[PDB]
Amino acid sequence: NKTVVVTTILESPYVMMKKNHEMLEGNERYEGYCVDLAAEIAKHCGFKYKLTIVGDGKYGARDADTKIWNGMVGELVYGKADIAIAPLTITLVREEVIDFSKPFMSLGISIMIKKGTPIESAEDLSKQTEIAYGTLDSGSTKEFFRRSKIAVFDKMWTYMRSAEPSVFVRTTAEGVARVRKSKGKYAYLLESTMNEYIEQRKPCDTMKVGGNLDSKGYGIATPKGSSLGTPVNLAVLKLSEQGVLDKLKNKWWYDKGECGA
Amino acid sequence: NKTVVVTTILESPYVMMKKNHEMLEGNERYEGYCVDLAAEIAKHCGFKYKLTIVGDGKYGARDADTKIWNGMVGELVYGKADIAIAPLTITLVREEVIDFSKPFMSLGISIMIKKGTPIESAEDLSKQTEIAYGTLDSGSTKEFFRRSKIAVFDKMWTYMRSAEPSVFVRTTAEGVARVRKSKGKYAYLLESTMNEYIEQRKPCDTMKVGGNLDSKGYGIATPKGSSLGTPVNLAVLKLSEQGVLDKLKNKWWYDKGECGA
Ligand SMILES: CC(C)S(=O)(=O)N[C@H]1Cc2ccc(Cn3cc(CO)c(C(F)(F)F)n3)cc2C1
Ligand SMILES: N[C@@H](CCC(=O)O)C(=O)O
Ligand SMILES: N[C@@H](CCC(=O)O)C(=O)O
Repeated sequence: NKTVVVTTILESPYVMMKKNHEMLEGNERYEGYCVDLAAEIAKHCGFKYKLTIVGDGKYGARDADTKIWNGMVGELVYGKADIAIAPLTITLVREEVIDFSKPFMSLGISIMIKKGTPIESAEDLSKQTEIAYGTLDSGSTKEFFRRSKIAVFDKMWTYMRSAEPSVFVRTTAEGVARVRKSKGKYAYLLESTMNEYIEQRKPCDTMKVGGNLDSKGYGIATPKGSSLGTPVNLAVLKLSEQGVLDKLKNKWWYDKGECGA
Repeated sequence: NKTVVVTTILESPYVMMKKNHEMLEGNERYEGYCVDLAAEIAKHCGFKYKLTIVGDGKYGARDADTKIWNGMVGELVYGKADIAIAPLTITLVREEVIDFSKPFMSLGISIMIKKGTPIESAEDLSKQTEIAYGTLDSGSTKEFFRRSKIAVFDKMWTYMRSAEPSVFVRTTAEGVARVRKSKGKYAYLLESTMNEYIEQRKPCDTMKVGGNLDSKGYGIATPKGSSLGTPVNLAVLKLSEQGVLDKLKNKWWYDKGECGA
Protein backbone atom coordinates (compact mmCIF):
# COMPACT_ATOMS: atom_id res chain seq x y z
CA ASN A 1 0.00 0.00 0.00
CA LYS A 2 1.53 3.25 -1.32
CA THR A 3 0.22 6.79 -1.90
CA VAL A 4 -1.32 6.97 -5.41
CA VAL A 5 -0.22 9.86 -7.70
CA VAL A 6 -3.31 11.14 -9.46
CA THR A 7 -2.76 13.11 -12.69
CA THR A 8 -5.58 15.50 -13.55
CA ILE A 9 -6.18 18.75 -15.48
CA LEU A 10 -7.55 22.22 -14.68
CA GLU A 11 -10.95 22.11 -16.42
CA SER A 12 -14.25 23.53 -15.15
CA PRO A 13 -16.24 22.12 -13.32
CA TYR A 14 -14.03 19.00 -13.06
CA VAL A 15 -10.98 20.44 -11.29
CA MET A 16 -10.61 24.10 -10.35
CA MET A 17 -8.24 25.90 -7.99
CA LYS A 18 -10.03 27.24 -4.94
CA LYS A 19 -9.82 31.04 -4.72
CA ASN A 20 -7.78 31.00 -1.50
CA HIS A 21 -5.44 28.21 -2.88
CA GLU A 22 -2.32 30.07 -1.74
CA MET A 23 -3.73 29.60 1.81
CA LEU A 24 -3.93 25.90 1.24
CA GLU A 25 -1.85 22.81 0.67
CA GLY A 26 -2.23 19.43 -0.94
CA ASN A 27 -5.52 18.07 -2.18
CA GLU A 28 -7.30 20.99 -0.44
CA ARG A 29 -6.16 23.48 -3.13
CA TYR A 30 -8.67 21.96 -5.58
CA GLU A 31 -12.44 21.59 -5.94
CA GLY A 32 -14.65 19.98 -8.55
CA TYR A 33 -16.50 17.01 -9.94
CA CYS A 34 -13.31 14.94 -10.36
CA VAL A 35 -11.93 16.07 -7.00
CA ASP A 36 -15.12 14.64 -5.45
CA LEU A 37 -14.91 11.50 -7.61
CA ALA A 38 -11.24 10.89 -6.72
CA ALA A 39 -12.15 11.04 -3.02
CA GLU A 40 -14.90 8.39 -3.67
CA ILE A 41 -12.75 6.06 -5.74
CA ALA A 42 -9.91 6.28 -3.20
CA LYS A 43 -12.40 5.34 -0.37
CA HIS A 44 -13.91 2.38 -2.18
CA CYS A 45 -10.55 1.07 -3.37
CA GLY A 46 -8.89 1.67 0.02
CA PHE A 47 -6.01 3.93 -1.13
CA LYS A 48 -4.30 7.23 -0.19
CA TYR A 49 -3.60 9.76 -2.91
CA LYS A 50 -1.99 12.96 -4.16
CA LEU A 51 -3.82 15.14 -6.69
CA THR A 52 -1.35 16.76 -9.20
CA ILE A 53 -1.98 18.95 -12.31
CA VAL A 54 -0.49 17.68 -15.61
CA GLY A 55 2.75 19.68 -16.11
CA ASP A 56 2.17 20.40 -19.80
CA GLY A 57 -1.60 21.11 -19.41
CA LYS A 58 -2.70 18.69 -22.18
CA TYR A 59 -5.05 15.68 -22.37
CA GLY A 60 -2.83 13.43 -24.39
CA ALA A 61 -1.71 12.98 -27.98
CA ARG A 62 1.22 11.21 -29.61
CA ASP A 63 3.71 13.12 -31.79
CA ALA A 64 3.66 11.44 -35.21
CA ASP A 65 7.47 11.84 -35.56
CA THR A 66 8.84 11.11 -32.05
CA LYS A 67 5.88 8.83 -31.07
CA ILE A 68 6.08 10.47 -27.67
CA TRP A 69 2.84 10.89 -25.71
CA ASN A 70 2.27 14.18 -24.02
CA GLY A 71 -0.41 15.19 -21.51
CA MET A 72 -1.99 12.95 -18.89
CA VAL A 73 -1.81 9.88 -21.18
CA GLY A 74 2.00 10.38 -21.35
CA GLU A 75 2.15 10.83 -17.56
CA LEU A 76 0.64 7.39 -17.16
CA VAL A 77 2.62 5.76 -20.02
CA TYR A 78 6.05 6.96 -18.74
CA GLY A 79 5.14 6.07 -15.10
CA LYS A 80 4.98 9.58 -13.59
CA ALA A 81 1.35 9.13 -12.50
CA ASP A 82 -0.48 6.02 -11.22
CA ILE A 83 -4.06 6.94 -12.21
CA ALA A 84 -5.70 9.72 -14.31
CA ILE A 85 -9.01 11.05 -12.93
CA ALA A 86 -10.25 13.68 -15.39
CA PRO A 87 -12.63 14.36 -18.31
CA LEU A 88 -10.36 12.13 -20.45
CA THR A 89 -12.18 10.62 -23.38
CA ILE A 90 -12.06 6.87 -24.05
CA THR A 91 -10.51 6.33 -27.52
CA LEU A 92 -8.93 3.42 -29.47
CA VAL A 93 -5.50 5.04 -29.97
CA ARG A 94 -5.45 5.57 -26.17
CA GLU A 95 -7.06 2.27 -24.94
CA GLU A 96 -4.07 0.62 -26.66
CA VAL A 97 -1.41 2.07 -24.33
CA ILE A 98 -3.54 2.66 -21.19
CA ASP A 99 -6.57 1.04 -19.61
CA PHE A 100 -9.87 2.88 -19.14
CA SER A 101 -12.59 2.02 -16.67
CA LYS A 102 -16.18 1.90 -17.97
CA PRO A 103 -17.50 5.48 -18.69
CA PHE A 104 -18.43 7.56 -15.59
CA MET A 105 -20.02 10.31 -17.70
CA SER A 106 -21.20 10.58 -21.30
CA LEU A 107 -20.51 13.42 -23.82
CA GLY A 108 -20.62 14.17 -27.55
CA ILE A 109 -18.83 16.80 -29.62
CA SER A 110 -21.04 19.88 -29.75
CA ILE A 111 -20.89 23.47 -31.14
CA MET A 112 -20.73 26.59 -29.02
CA ILE A 113 -21.70 30.00 -30.46
CA LYS A 114 -22.02 33.53 -29.08
CA LYS A 115 -25.73 34.22 -28.65
CA GLY A 116 -27.17 35.53 -31.98
CA THR A 117 -24.79 33.69 -34.35
CA PRO A 118 -26.78 32.36 -37.35
CA ILE A 119 -25.52 28.72 -36.95
CA GLU A 120 -27.82 25.79 -35.95
CA SER A 121 -25.67 22.83 -36.97
CA ALA A 122 -22.35 21.33 -38.11
CA GLU A 123 -23.68 21.24 -41.71
CA ASP A 124 -24.40 25.03 -41.45
CA LEU A 125 -20.76 25.64 -40.35
CA SER A 126 -19.14 23.56 -43.22
CA LYS A 127 -21.17 25.49 -45.88
CA GLN A 128 -19.99 29.00 -45.00
CA THR A 129 -16.81 31.03 -44.43
CA GLU A 130 -17.71 34.19 -42.50
CA ILE A 131 -17.78 32.49 -39.11
CA ALA A 132 -14.46 30.77 -38.26
CA TYR A 133 -14.33 27.61 -36.11
CA GLY A 134 -12.00 25.24 -34.36
CA THR A 135 -11.18 22.74 -31.65
CA LEU A 136 -8.72 22.19 -28.79
CA ASP A 137 -5.18 20.94 -29.59
CA SER A 138 -3.88 17.60 -28.22
CA GLY A 139 -7.36 16.01 -27.65
CA SER A 140 -10.08 13.59 -28.81
CA THR A 141 -12.20 16.34 -30.49
CA LYS A 142 -9.34 17.43 -32.82
CA GLU A 143 -8.62 13.72 -33.70
CA PHE A 144 -12.31 12.97 -34.44
CA PHE A 145 -12.21 15.59 -37.24
CA ARG A 146 -8.71 14.63 -38.48
CA ARG A 147 -9.66 10.96 -38.86
CA SER A 148 -13.31 11.44 -40.03
CA LYS A 149 -14.57 9.83 -43.27
CA ILE A 150 -18.00 11.49 -43.04
CA ALA A 151 -18.63 14.20 -45.63
CA VAL A 152 -19.37 17.27 -43.49
CA PHE A 153 -16.65 16.55 -40.90
CA ASP A 154 -13.98 15.96 -43.53
CA LYS A 155 -15.04 19.24 -45.18
CA MET A 156 -14.81 20.89 -41.72
CA TRP A 157 -11.34 19.36 -41.09
CA THR A 158 -9.82 20.45 -44.44
CA TYR A 159 -11.04 24.05 -43.72
CA MET A 160 -9.84 23.88 -40.15
CA ARG A 161 -6.33 22.42 -40.70
CA SER A 162 -5.20 25.22 -43.10
CA ALA A 163 -7.25 28.29 -41.97
CA GLU A 164 -5.46 31.56 -41.11
CA PRO A 165 -5.06 32.67 -38.42
CA SER A 166 -5.08 29.36 -36.51
CA VAL A 167 -8.56 28.14 -35.34
CA PHE A 168 -6.98 25.79 -32.78
CA VAL A 169 -6.75 26.68 -29.12
CA ARG A 170 -4.56 25.45 -26.28
CA THR A 171 -7.12 25.44 -23.48
CA THR A 172 -10.92 25.39 -23.34
CA ALA A 173 -10.93 28.76 -21.53
CA GLU A 174 -9.11 30.11 -24.61
CA GLY A 175 -11.72 28.73 -27.06
CA VAL A 176 -14.54 30.15 -24.90
CA ALA A 177 -12.72 33.51 -24.62
CA ARG A 178 -12.47 33.59 -28.42
CA VAL A 179 -16.24 32.97 -28.90
CA ARG A 180 -17.12 35.71 -26.39
CA LYS A 181 -14.69 38.32 -27.74
CA SER A 182 -15.08 37.60 -31.53
CA LYS A 183 -18.54 39.20 -32.00
CA GLY A 184 -20.15 36.09 -33.45
CA LYS A 185 -17.36 35.45 -35.97
CA TYR A 186 -15.89 32.36 -34.23
CA ALA A 187 -17.71 29.14 -33.13
CA TYR A 188 -16.06 26.53 -30.90
CA LEU A 189 -16.36 22.72 -31.09
CA LEU A 190 -16.08 21.16 -27.68
CA GLU A 191 -17.58 18.34 -25.61
CA SER A 192 -21.26 18.73 -24.69
CA THR A 193 -20.50 18.55 -20.94
CA MET A 194 -18.13 21.53 -20.98
CA ASN A 195 -20.43 23.50 -23.29
CA GLU A 196 -23.50 22.90 -21.00
CA TYR A 197 -21.61 24.06 -17.90
CA ILE A 198 -20.32 27.23 -19.54
CA GLU A 199 -23.76 27.88 -21.07
CA GLN A 200 -25.09 28.24 -17.52
CA ARG A 201 -22.27 30.49 -16.27
CA LYS A 202 -22.28 34.29 -16.42
CA PRO A 203 -22.05 36.36 -18.59
CA CYS A 204 -24.58 33.94 -20.08
CA ASP A 205 -23.57 34.94 -23.63
CA THR A 206 -22.93 31.56 -25.23
CA MET A 207 -25.19 28.84 -26.46
CA LYS A 208 -24.98 25.16 -27.41
CA VAL A 209 -26.60 24.43 -30.84
CA GLY A 210 -27.26 21.27 -32.87
CA GLY A 211 -27.21 17.61 -31.83
CA ASN A 212 -24.09 15.82 -30.62
CA LEU A 213 -21.77 14.68 -33.41
CA ASP A 214 -20.70 11.48 -31.61
CA SER A 215 -21.32 9.36 -28.41
CA LYS A 216 -18.38 8.82 -26.18
CA GLY A 217 -17.57 8.88 -22.47
CA TYR A 218 -14.90 9.71 -19.97
CA GLY A 219 -12.99 6.90 -18.21
CA ILE A 220 -10.62 6.64 -15.27
CA ALA A 221 -7.30 5.62 -16.82
CA THR A 222 -4.44 3.52 -15.33
CA PRO A 223 -1.18 2.41 -16.96
CA LYS A 224 -1.49 -0.85 -18.94
CA GLY A 225 -1.48 -3.74 -16.46
CA SER A 226 -1.93 -1.77 -13.20
CA SER A 227 -3.37 -3.48 -10.10
CA LEU A 228 -5.67 -0.46 -9.66
CA GLY A 229 -7.50 -1.21 -12.97
CA THR A 230 -10.11 -3.69 -11.70
CA PRO A 231 -10.85 -2.20 -8.28
CA VAL A 232 -11.31 1.30 -9.89
CA ASN A 233 -13.75 -0.08 -12.46
CA LEU A 234 -15.91 -1.90 -9.87
CA ALA A 235 -15.94 1.36 -7.94
CA VAL A 236 -17.32 3.31 -10.95
CA LEU A 237 -20.08 0.68 -11.50
CA LYS A 238 -21.00 0.77 -7.80
CA LEU A 239 -21.10 4.59 -7.59
CA SER A 240 -23.23 4.55 -10.72
CA GLU A 241 -25.67 2.19 -8.99
CA GLN A 242 -25.61 4.11 -5.65
CA GLY A 243 -26.66 7.23 -7.61
CA VAL A 244 -23.42 9.02 -6.56
CA LEU A 245 -22.43 9.86 -10.15
CA ASP A 246 -25.82 11.56 -10.85
CA LYS A 247 -25.66 13.34 -7.47
CA LEU A 248 -22.19 14.83 -8.38
CA LYS A 249 -23.38 15.89 -11.86
CA ASN A 250 -26.25 17.84 -10.24
CA LYS A 251 -23.88 19.42 -7.72
CA TRP A 252 -21.38 20.79 -10.26
CA TRP A 253 -23.72 21.49 -13.17
CA TYR A 254 -27.34 22.18 -12.23
CA ASP A 255 -26.70 23.64 -8.74
CA LYS A 256 -23.94 25.87 -10.12
CA GLY A 257 -26.22 27.53 -12.75
CA GLU A 258 -26.24 31.37 -12.76
CA CYS A 259 -28.20 31.93 -15.99
CA GLY A 260 -31.75 31.50 -14.63
CA ALA A 261 -33.87 28.34 -14.92
CA ASN B 1 -9.81 -21.19 -33.91
CA LYS B 2 -13.27 -22.64 -33.16
CA THR B 3 -16.85 -21.61 -34.01
CA VAL B 4 -18.10 -19.18 -31.33
CA VAL B 5 -21.53 -19.90 -29.73
CA VAL B 6 -23.34 -16.60 -29.41
CA THR B 7 -26.18 -16.44 -26.86
CA THR B 8 -28.78 -13.77 -27.58
CA ILE B 9 -32.47 -13.01 -26.91
CA LEU B 10 -35.56 -12.31 -29.03
CA GLU B 11 -36.06 -8.57 -28.44
CA SER B 12 -37.09 -5.93 -30.99
CA PRO B 13 -35.24 -4.39 -32.86
CA TYR B 14 -32.14 -6.23 -31.55
CA VAL B 15 -32.92 -9.79 -32.66
CA MET B 16 -36.12 -10.81 -34.43
CA MET B 17 -37.08 -13.93 -36.37
CA LYS B 18 -37.47 -13.23 -40.07
CA LYS B 19 -41.03 -13.90 -41.27
CA ASN B 20 -39.99 -16.75 -43.58
CA HIS B 21 -37.68 -18.29 -40.84
CA GLU B 22 -39.05 -21.78 -41.46
CA MET B 23 -37.57 -21.39 -44.99
CA LEU B 24 -34.21 -20.63 -43.49
CA GLU B 25 -31.40 -22.11 -41.48
CA GLY B 26 -28.66 -20.93 -39.18
CA ASN B 27 -27.81 -17.30 -38.65
CA GLU B 28 -30.11 -16.41 -41.59
CA ARG B 29 -33.27 -17.01 -39.50
CA TYR B 30 -32.61 -13.76 -37.59
CA GLU B 31 -32.44 -10.03 -38.29
CA GLY B 32 -31.74 -7.01 -36.12
CA TYR B 33 -29.37 -4.53 -34.58
CA CYS B 34 -27.44 -7.23 -32.66
CA VAL B 35 -27.48 -9.62 -35.63
CA ASP B 36 -25.72 -6.85 -37.59
CA LEU B 37 -23.38 -6.10 -34.68
CA ALA B 38 -22.44 -9.78 -34.22
CA ALA B 39 -21.49 -9.96 -37.91
CA GLU B 40 -19.23 -6.87 -37.40
CA ILE B 41 -17.58 -8.09 -34.21
CA ALA B 42 -16.96 -11.53 -35.73
CA LYS B 43 -15.27 -9.85 -38.80
CA HIS B 44 -13.02 -7.57 -36.77
CA CYS B 45 -12.06 -10.30 -34.31
CA GLY B 46 -11.58 -12.91 -37.07
CA PHE B 47 -14.02 -15.57 -35.79
CA LYS B 48 -16.85 -17.83 -37.06
CA TYR B 49 -20.07 -18.01 -35.08
CA LYS B 50 -23.45 -19.54 -34.35
CA LEU B 51 -26.33 -17.32 -33.20
CA THR B 52 -28.58 -19.16 -30.63
CA ILE B 53 -31.62 -17.92 -28.60
CA VAL B 54 -31.37 -18.28 -24.79
CA GLY B 55 -33.36 -21.45 -23.92
CA ASP B 56 -35.16 -19.94 -20.93
CA GLY B 57 -35.81 -16.53 -22.62
CA LYS B 58 -34.35 -14.44 -19.74
CA TYR B 59 -31.59 -11.81 -19.44
CA GLY B 60 -30.00 -13.12 -16.30
CA ALA B 61 -30.63 -13.13 -12.56
CA ARG B 62 -29.36 -15.28 -9.70
CA ASP B 63 -31.79 -17.25 -7.49
CA ALA B 64 -31.21 -16.06 -3.93
CA ASP B 65 -31.63 -19.63 -2.57
CA THR B 66 -29.84 -21.85 -5.15
CA LYS B 67 -27.44 -19.04 -6.30
CA ILE B 68 -27.97 -20.37 -9.80
CA TRP B 69 -27.86 -17.88 -12.67
CA ASN B 70 -30.50 -18.17 -15.31
CA GLY B 71 -30.76 -16.42 -18.69
CA MET B 72 -27.87 -15.42 -20.92
CA VAL B 73 -25.63 -14.61 -17.92
CA GLY B 74 -26.08 -18.25 -16.76
CA GLU B 75 -25.36 -19.50 -20.30
CA LEU B 76 -21.99 -17.79 -20.15
CA VAL B 77 -21.26 -18.70 -16.49
CA TYR B 78 -21.94 -22.46 -16.96
CA GLY B 79 -20.02 -22.52 -20.31
CA LYS B 80 -22.92 -23.17 -22.71
CA ALA B 81 -22.24 -19.97 -24.67
CA ASP B 82 -18.93 -18.25 -25.52
CA ILE B 83 -20.18 -14.65 -25.95
CA ALA B 84 -23.50 -12.80 -25.30
CA ILE B 85 -24.42 -10.18 -27.93
CA ALA B 86 -27.70 -8.60 -26.81
CA PRO B 87 -29.27 -5.58 -25.04
CA LEU B 88 -27.74 -6.90 -21.78
CA THR B 89 -27.22 -4.18 -19.24
CA ILE B 90 -23.84 -3.70 -17.54
CA THR B 91 -24.33 -4.14 -13.76
CA LEU B 92 -22.11 -4.78 -10.69
CA VAL B 93 -23.73 -8.09 -9.65
CA ARG B 94 -23.09 -9.26 -13.26
CA GLU B 95 -19.61 -7.71 -13.94
CA GLU B 96 -18.50 -9.89 -11.01
CA VAL B 97 -19.12 -13.24 -12.73
CA ILE B 98 -18.79 -12.16 -16.40
CA ASP B 99 -16.83 -9.54 -18.30
CA PHE B 100 -18.51 -6.72 -20.24
CA SER B 101 -17.01 -4.73 -23.07
CA LYS B 102 -17.37 -0.93 -22.93
CA PRO B 103 -21.02 0.14 -23.66
CA PHE B 104 -22.09 -0.07 -27.36
CA MET B 105 -25.38 1.74 -26.68
CA SER B 106 -26.75 3.84 -23.83
CA LEU B 107 -30.19 3.58 -22.12
CA GLY B 108 -32.04 4.65 -18.97
CA ILE B 109 -35.13 3.24 -17.28
CA SER B 110 -38.15 5.04 -18.70
CA ILE B 111 -41.99 4.90 -18.39
CA MET B 112 -44.32 3.81 -21.15
CA ILE B 113 -48.03 4.76 -21.08
CA LYS B 114 -50.98 4.29 -23.42
CA LYS B 115 -51.59 7.63 -25.13
CA GLY B 116 -53.87 9.80 -22.89
CA THR B 117 -52.78 8.39 -19.51
CA PRO B 118 -52.45 11.28 -16.99
CA ILE B 119 -48.84 10.37 -15.96
CA GLU B 120 -45.80 12.60 -16.74
CA SER B 121 -43.23 11.16 -14.32
CA ALA B 122 -42.08 8.48 -11.87
CA GLU B 123 -43.09 10.77 -8.97
CA ASP B 124 -46.64 10.96 -10.48
CA LEU B 125 -46.82 7.11 -10.56
CA SER B 126 -45.67 6.61 -6.87
CA LYS B 127 -48.35 9.08 -5.60
CA GLN B 128 -51.40 7.32 -7.03
CA THR B 129 -53.10 3.90 -7.16
CA GLU B 130 -55.55 3.87 -10.08
CA ILE B 131 -52.92 3.17 -12.72
CA ALA B 132 -50.95 -0.04 -12.01
CA TYR B 133 -47.29 -0.42 -13.05
CA GLY B 134 -44.46 -2.87 -13.28
CA THR B 135 -41.24 -4.14 -14.80
CA LEU B 136 -39.80 -7.23 -16.51
CA ASP B 137 -38.78 -10.24 -14.37
CA SER B 138 -35.15 -11.50 -14.29
CA GLY B 139 -33.54 -8.17 -15.41
CA SER B 140 -31.64 -4.98 -14.49
CA THR B 141 -34.81 -2.80 -14.37
CA LYS B 142 -36.49 -4.98 -11.69
CA GLU B 143 -33.20 -5.02 -9.63
CA PHE B 144 -32.78 -1.21 -9.86
CA PHE B 145 -36.12 -0.81 -8.01
CA ARG B 146 -35.50 -3.69 -5.56
CA ARG B 147 -32.14 -2.28 -4.46
CA SER B 148 -33.02 1.48 -4.63
CA LYS B 149 -32.49 3.76 -1.60
CA ILE B 150 -34.08 6.79 -3.31
CA ALA B 151 -37.45 7.83 -1.90
CA VAL B 152 -39.75 7.59 -4.93
CA PHE B 153 -38.23 4.35 -6.27
CA ASP B 154 -38.40 2.60 -2.91
CA LYS B 155 -42.05 3.72 -2.64
CA MET B 156 -42.58 2.35 -6.19
CA TRP B 157 -40.86 -0.97 -5.30
CA THR B 158 -42.87 -1.60 -2.09
CA TYR B 159 -46.11 -1.03 -4.12
CA MET B 160 -44.85 -3.16 -6.97
CA ARG B 161 -43.55 -6.19 -5.00
CA SER B 162 -46.92 -6.90 -3.26
CA ALA B 163 -49.55 -5.60 -5.77
CA GLU B 164 -52.37 -7.91 -6.94
CA PRO B 165 -52.62 -9.17 -9.58
CA SER B 166 -48.88 -9.32 -10.39
CA VAL B 167 -47.44 -6.19 -12.16
CA PHE B 168 -44.40 -8.16 -13.36
CA VAL B 169 -44.14 -9.51 -16.88
CA ARG B 170 -42.07 -12.26 -18.46
CA THR B 171 -41.27 -10.60 -21.79
CA THR B 172 -41.26 -7.01 -23.04
CA ALA B 173 -43.93 -7.88 -25.63
CA GLU B 174 -46.11 -8.89 -22.66
CA GLY B 175 -45.58 -5.57 -20.83
CA VAL B 176 -46.35 -3.64 -24.04
CA ALA B 177 -49.43 -5.82 -24.69
CA ARG B 178 -50.64 -5.01 -21.17
CA VAL B 179 -50.27 -1.21 -21.70
CA ARG B 180 -52.15 -1.37 -25.02
CA LYS B 181 -54.99 -3.60 -23.79
CA SER B 182 -55.45 -2.09 -20.25
CA LYS B 183 -57.20 1.17 -21.31
CA GLY B 184 -54.69 3.46 -19.61
CA LYS B 185 -54.79 1.57 -16.28
CA TYR B 186 -51.29 0.01 -16.57
CA ALA B 187 -47.92 1.80 -17.21
CA TYR B 188 -44.73 -0.12 -18.02
CA LEU B 189 -41.16 0.65 -16.86
CA LEU B 190 -38.65 -0.41 -19.45
CA GLU B 191 -35.36 0.75 -20.99
CA SER B 192 -35.54 3.96 -23.05
CA THR B 193 -34.22 2.20 -26.19
CA MET B 194 -37.02 -0.38 -26.27
CA ASN B 195 -39.65 2.25 -25.41
CA GLU B 196 -38.45 4.60 -28.25
CA TYR B 197 -38.58 1.80 -30.84
CA ILE B 198 -42.08 0.69 -29.85
CA GLU B 199 -43.22 4.33 -29.67
CA GLN B 200 -42.53 4.55 -33.41
CA ARG B 201 -44.24 1.27 -34.32
CA LYS B 202 -47.91 0.91 -35.26
CA PRO B 203 -50.53 1.06 -33.79
CA CYS B 204 -48.73 4.16 -32.52
CA ASP B 205 -50.73 4.08 -29.26
CA THR B 206 -47.97 4.29 -26.66
CA MET B 207 -45.79 7.09 -25.46
CA LYS B 208 -42.57 7.56 -23.49
CA VAL B 209 -42.93 10.14 -20.65
CA GLY B 210 -40.54 11.69 -18.11
CA GLY B 211 -36.74 11.76 -18.01
CA ASN B 212 -34.60 8.64 -17.68
CA LEU B 213 -34.31 7.33 -14.12
CA ASP B 214 -30.69 6.16 -14.54
CA SER B 215 -27.72 6.08 -17.04
CA LYS B 216 -26.47 2.72 -18.04
CA GLY B 217 -25.40 0.89 -21.20
CA TYR B 218 -25.38 -2.45 -22.91
CA GLY B 219 -22.14 -4.45 -23.15
CA ILE B 220 -20.95 -7.51 -25.04
CA ALA B 221 -20.38 -10.13 -22.35
CA THR B 222 -17.86 -13.04 -22.26
CA PRO B 223 -17.23 -15.57 -19.48
CA LYS B 224 -14.72 -14.36 -16.85
CA GLY B 225 -11.22 -14.75 -18.30
CA SER B 226 -12.12 -15.45 -21.96
CA SER B 227 -9.60 -14.77 -24.74
CA LEU B 228 -12.40 -13.03 -26.68
CA GLY B 229 -12.70 -10.27 -24.00
CA THR B 230 -10.02 -7.86 -25.25
CA PRO B 231 -10.42 -8.28 -29.01
CA VAL B 232 -14.26 -7.77 -28.66
CA ASN B 233 -13.77 -4.57 -26.66
CA LEU B 234 -11.29 -3.04 -29.16
CA ALA B 235 -13.83 -3.91 -31.84
CA VAL B 236 -16.63 -1.96 -30.06
CA LEU B 237 -14.34 1.11 -29.66
CA LYS B 238 -13.33 0.94 -33.32
CA LEU B 239 -16.91 0.56 -34.62
CA SER B 240 -17.86 3.47 -32.39
CA GLU B 241 -15.14 5.56 -34.05
CA GLN B 242 -15.97 4.37 -37.61
CA GLY B 243 -19.56 5.58 -37.01
CA VAL B 244 -20.87 1.99 -37.50
CA LEU B 245 -22.73 1.96 -34.17
CA ASP B 246 -24.64 5.21 -35.02
CA LYS B 247 -25.32 3.91 -38.55
CA LEU B 248 -26.93 0.69 -37.10
CA LYS B 249 -29.02 2.69 -34.59
CA ASN B 250 -30.45 4.76 -37.47
CA LYS B 251 -31.15 1.62 -39.49
CA TRP B 252 -33.17 -0.21 -36.82
CA TRP B 253 -34.76 2.77 -35.06
CA TYR B 254 -35.21 5.88 -37.20
CA ASP B 255 -35.54 4.13 -40.60
CA LYS B 256 -38.02 1.64 -39.14
CA GLY B 257 -40.45 4.37 -37.89
CA GLU B 258 -44.10 3.97 -38.97
CA CYS B 259 -45.65 6.68 -36.77
CA GLY B 260 -44.91 9.73 -38.95
CA ALA B 261 -42.03 12.18 -38.44
C1 LIG C 1 -16.88 1.92 -26.17
C2 LIG C 1 -17.22 3.39 -26.38
C3 LIG C 1 -18.51 3.51 -27.19
S1 LIG C 1 -17.29 4.29 -24.80
O1 LIG C 1 -16.90 5.65 -25.12
O2 LIG C 1 -16.65 3.60 -23.72
N1 LIG C 1 -18.93 4.35 -24.46
C4 LIG C 1 -19.77 5.46 -24.96
C5 LIG C 1 -21.17 4.96 -25.35
C6 LIG C 1 -21.85 4.98 -24.02
C7 LIG C 1 -22.94 4.26 -23.58
C8 LIG C 1 -23.39 4.44 -22.26
C9 LIG C 1 -22.73 5.35 -21.39
C10 LIG C 1 -23.24 5.58 -20.00
N2 LIG C 1 -22.76 4.66 -18.99
C11 LIG C 1 -22.40 5.00 -17.72
C12 LIG C 1 -22.01 3.83 -17.09
C13 LIG C 1 -21.52 3.69 -15.69
O3 LIG C 1 -20.22 3.10 -15.64
C14 LIG C 1 -22.19 2.81 -18.09
C15 LIG C 1 -21.94 1.32 -18.01
F1 LIG C 1 -20.67 1.03 -18.37
F2 LIG C 1 -22.18 0.75 -16.79
F3 LIG C 1 -22.67 0.65 -18.94
N3 LIG C 1 -22.66 3.35 -19.24
C16 LIG C 1 -21.62 6.08 -21.86
C17 LIG C 1 -21.20 5.87 -23.17
C18 LIG C 1 -20.07 6.51 -23.89
N1 LIG D 1 -11.97 15.22 -23.31
C1 LIG D 1 -11.11 15.47 -24.48
C2 LIG D 1 -10.67 16.94 -24.52
C3 LIG D 1 -11.75 17.90 -24.89
C4 LIG D 1 -11.91 18.01 -26.36
O1 LIG D 1 -11.09 17.42 -27.08
O2 LIG D 1 -12.83 18.72 -26.83
C5 LIG D 1 -9.89 14.57 -24.40
O3 LIG D 1 -9.82 13.77 -23.46
O4 LIG D 1 -9.00 14.63 -25.27
N1 LIG E 1 -31.58 -4.91 -20.53
C1 LIG E 1 -32.15 -5.42 -19.27
C2 LIG E 1 -33.56 -5.99 -19.52
C3 LIG E 1 -34.60 -4.97 -19.78
C4 LIG E 1 -35.16 -4.41 -18.51
O1 LIG E 1 -34.79 -4.93 -17.45
O2 LIG E 1 -35.99 -3.48 -18.56
C5 LIG E 1 -31.24 -6.51 -18.73
O3 LIG E 1 -30.20 -6.76 -19.34
O4 LIG E 1 -31.54 -7.12 -17.69
